[PDB]
Amino acid sequence: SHMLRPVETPTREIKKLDGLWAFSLDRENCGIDQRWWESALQESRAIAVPGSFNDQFADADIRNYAGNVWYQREVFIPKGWAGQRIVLRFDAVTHYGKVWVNNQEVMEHQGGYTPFEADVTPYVIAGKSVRITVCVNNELNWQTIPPGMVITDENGKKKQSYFHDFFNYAGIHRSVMLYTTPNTWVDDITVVTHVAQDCNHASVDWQVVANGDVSVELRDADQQVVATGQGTSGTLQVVNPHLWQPGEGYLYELCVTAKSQTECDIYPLRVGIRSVAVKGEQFLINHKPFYFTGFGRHEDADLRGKGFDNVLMVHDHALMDWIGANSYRTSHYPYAEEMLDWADEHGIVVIDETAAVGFNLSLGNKPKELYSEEAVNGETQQAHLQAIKELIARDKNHPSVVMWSIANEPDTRPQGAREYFAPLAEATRKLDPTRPITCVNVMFCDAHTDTISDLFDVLCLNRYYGWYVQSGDLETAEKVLEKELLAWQEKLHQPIIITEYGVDTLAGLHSMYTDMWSEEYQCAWLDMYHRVFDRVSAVVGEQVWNFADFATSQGILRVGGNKKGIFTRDRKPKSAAFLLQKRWTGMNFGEKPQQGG
Amino acid sequence: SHMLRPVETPTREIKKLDGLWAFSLDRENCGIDQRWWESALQESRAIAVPGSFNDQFADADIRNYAGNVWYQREVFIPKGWAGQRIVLRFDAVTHYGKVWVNNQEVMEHQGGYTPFEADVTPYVIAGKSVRITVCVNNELNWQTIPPGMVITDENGKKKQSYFHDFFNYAGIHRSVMLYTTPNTWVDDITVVTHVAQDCNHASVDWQVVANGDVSVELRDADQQVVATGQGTSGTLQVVNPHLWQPGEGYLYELCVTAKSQTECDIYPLRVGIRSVAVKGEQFLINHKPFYFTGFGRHEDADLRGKGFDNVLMVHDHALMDWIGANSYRTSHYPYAEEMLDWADEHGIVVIDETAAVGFNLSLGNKPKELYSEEAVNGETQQAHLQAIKELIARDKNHPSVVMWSIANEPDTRPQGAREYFAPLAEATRKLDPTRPITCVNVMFCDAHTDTISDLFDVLCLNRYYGWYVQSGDLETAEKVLEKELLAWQEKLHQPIIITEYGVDTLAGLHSMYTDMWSEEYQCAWLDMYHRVFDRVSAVVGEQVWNFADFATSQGILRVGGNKKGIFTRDRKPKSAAFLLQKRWTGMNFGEKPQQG
Repeated sequence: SHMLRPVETPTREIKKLDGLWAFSLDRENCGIDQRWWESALQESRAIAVPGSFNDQFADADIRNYAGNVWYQREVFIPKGWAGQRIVLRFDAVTHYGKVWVNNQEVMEHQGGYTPFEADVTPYVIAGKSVRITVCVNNELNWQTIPPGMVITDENGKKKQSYFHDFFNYAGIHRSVMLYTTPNTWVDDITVVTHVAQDCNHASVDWQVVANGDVSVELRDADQQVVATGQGTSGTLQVVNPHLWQPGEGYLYELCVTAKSQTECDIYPLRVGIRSVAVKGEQFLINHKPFYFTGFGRHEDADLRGKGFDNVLMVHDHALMDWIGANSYRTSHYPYAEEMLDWADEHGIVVIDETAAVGFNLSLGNKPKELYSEEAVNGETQQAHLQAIKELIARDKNHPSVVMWSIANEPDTRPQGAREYFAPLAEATRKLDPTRPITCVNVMFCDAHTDTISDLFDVLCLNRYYGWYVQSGDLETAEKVLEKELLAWQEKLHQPIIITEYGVDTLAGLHSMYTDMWSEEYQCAWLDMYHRVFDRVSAVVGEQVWNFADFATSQGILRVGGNKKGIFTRDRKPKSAAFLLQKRWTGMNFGEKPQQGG
Repeated sequence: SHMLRPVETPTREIKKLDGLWAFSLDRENCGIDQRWWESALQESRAIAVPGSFNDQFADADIRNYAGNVWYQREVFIPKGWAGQRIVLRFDAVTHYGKVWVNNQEVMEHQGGYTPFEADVTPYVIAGKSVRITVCVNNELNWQTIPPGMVITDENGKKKQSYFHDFFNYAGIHRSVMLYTTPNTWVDDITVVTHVAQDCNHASVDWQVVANGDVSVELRDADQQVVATGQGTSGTLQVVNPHLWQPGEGYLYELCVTAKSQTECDIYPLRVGIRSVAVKGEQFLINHKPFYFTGFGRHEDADLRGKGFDNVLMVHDHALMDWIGANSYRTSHYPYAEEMLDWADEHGIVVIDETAAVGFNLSLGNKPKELYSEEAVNGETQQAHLQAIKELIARDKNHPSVVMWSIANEPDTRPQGAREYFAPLAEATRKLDPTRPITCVNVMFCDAHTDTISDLFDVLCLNRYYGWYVQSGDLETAEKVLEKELLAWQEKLHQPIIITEYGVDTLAGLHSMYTDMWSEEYQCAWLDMYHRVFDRVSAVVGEQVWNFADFATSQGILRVGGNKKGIFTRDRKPKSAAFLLQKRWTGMNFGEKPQQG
């Protein structure tokens, strides 16, 4: 549906994410039958929100738990809020969430990484305190995004199984708020910014105002007006100077007011004026070839799981800024909007990515046909499209987002793969014509076996695990890698971005033999990649797999949540960090190095 | 200035620790002269609050910065607040902050761990947005609490020098919030809990609010009214057997109303029925012998500095609950209020300490006399008093605080140490007679050398560095320790708490020789301490020195913030953790082990 970011502009909200809530594990799955949303959570404990619930209690059984959990908290509504259209919103409840304000069900949602909101005006009163109960579910199946298989042992004890790398953290990972708008105008905007030769150009506007006449005002960083538009929707105004550039990200403000006969609603929307477009093998930002550098990240840290935190965010950006990263990719799920906001203001280019990982049973009682009624089916497809919808509906206006990534590492060999993704690709294009589309490719689906990449605009290649198959031989790895890249170039003639490349590296482990798992190896490995990159013209970006060590699912090729990061989980740097700092900062900003110079 | 912890009712507040403010350094120190509060911070960057500024940017030059820093943020004041009174509160700004709303200077404060709030109604329009600017200072001097010295080298670069262990993290470490009160009540309240015997005793009410006739209703955990009084103050109530105990921590609620023809207001406070008494050699919470187990902690974490964090607090308590700790001490400064509330709600007892460390020049260009005018003059003693003042002003009602601490590891050797502290010991008792009092004792200032302990109710001893003075010998240390313990006992016949004991221990270091810095050694060390404890009837409390590794001042002795914890900075357990777990959960709750 319509998705705007709650901001304060004679519009108001009251953070509810003071994180101290009542928490309970519904081991027996009685909570719903016994209407737990009606009375206080029995035998509950204090938990923090935003935050995963898995690691807050240093308890393995809570961490590995699967099924239903219950969040509960009481809150006063601002009295001033009398007849003001009150809506309760959850920025993200990971996987499933159902909400009751005092015995009244108002909400249900399936995605773990996108916001949902409901009008609660008629269930609440200006001066009163209400009970808010949330039922959260962390179970994945073939119709969820991302997919999974719960395994129920003989004892009926649930056990989540999934096909992606990162740990399946759950809970309210993000801000939950209560906000206010005039009864006149609610919930949607859409913007498009065109550019010619960096001489002037226009900004296509269009939005719904929920029964109000809208006027539009484009304002400067100086807060001065530069263009006007009454056109309720379909406003088009030409501008004369300041483009949104990766280095700086100059931002304009679009003021959308909605005039009723009596009520007024004002919404400020930040605008970056830039064109994103593929031309041949180049990826153009304002008609300039751009070269990506940066990371595949992960919403992950020490006690908070995937819970959002302002400190982490400021620190990690200071690292990326130091290291010379000009970009990153929201690896395997949509990030907190505050992340994209930051990017917008600082000119960080982003590859916005759905939660669609684990469409692959070929990465080590599993179904033999990946695309089958039993496994990834029409309903799954429908869930996927829905995931694509809500992400786009949330992020279509961020200048930082230069590209949509529909899925990560699907197995595209089997029959049914192209039957599954062709419709998806088409849909996302119609949903947003402004941005190039992509689907991150697995290694074993190489140029000669892959059956989907032609349906997309830019080639994103995950080449992590080149050290697995090449058994840690650099000489061999460099020859094979250069072979495959050129093959991909001749096949698609698209821009190529390496979206994953790196090696598990144990911090502190040093070796004179420069062998696997040593800081020295991570350097040699990365360096071998960079050398071939500078030799291949179609390569327009390089994103190291993992900014920082994150927790992973249980396994043998797994070392304490694994060590794929350039930085540790506590954000300390391994040797490779300085190697990258040197390559990225010695580089002309956003310019691809000539054949290694 | 009265102190009331804000809470929602027909009373409201809006947290503005929305976490990102504009931020700038003032190296050139042009801030005030150039009237920086007037307009948007130039050349600024994003910062998060609550949190320290030091570690948010992975930059040494910012990390070790001394002088003024600038915080700035805009905020909409809710439109339903018009006729009501609007006030701006800071839970803590570490060291010094002054505030400008738009161009109106509303605030000034010294003491980095206490709240300060001002009525800003005249300078605020309900409908509008106001620019908040804060000038934060991290500099310490001798009149500062904790003391320090800044060296502005001939180059004109300022360098902060101080005398305590932990790093001098600064910034806005805790929540900042606007809040609403009607015109009928302003800041003050007080409560006491006499409990004479097994069944029921009384709760002396007290209250101070301008423009208000007071109701003062009491309440159960079930919201049933079990007692009432009418008097604006001096109220009192007698109840039945429902004791706040360290095991569960049963709480009550006291609803309080102040009333006018125009406006009315009910403030809700929580009450724990407990008595804190020292009977000879024993410490008492409700006429019974208690034995403290826990840690000396710190407000420290990766990235954030001393900034508050819920995930952090929920996790640490999980660990403390698991480990079997029933108590702890806000070591070397006042903790976040949330901590006390948690302790109150869970039944955790808290030795509450003030920011008064560094009063010692022994542990290592400095003044030759500790208590000279050059160092800790009378002007300092007032600042001290001020700091002890304000702590009690915000913690006197918290059931979990069973004891006050006026300072940590002061040097009592120099002539005229008692002249400085005797007044403060006595003066603070007049600020609260409800709770006993203690001063934490440095090691070298033993019974014979130290001249101040007599003015305190229970003895708090820091035996950390028992490994350093004994050059790592366990056989020797144990003898010296026990002998030194009994000397303290018969001198003052006092309840003795060991407030610090442990040894530098590098996680992941193992050794067959069980030598220093090895996880094995730590265990061996802690064990020999426990035995002597078991054999001394005077010891009513033990608290391992440091729950977790914390960042210290730039130190040669320091090794990665020196690794003094049972847990690592990222909360991973050392071997010792499993030892303290086994001992602490292997004994009756709050009960000292039999003669070992």
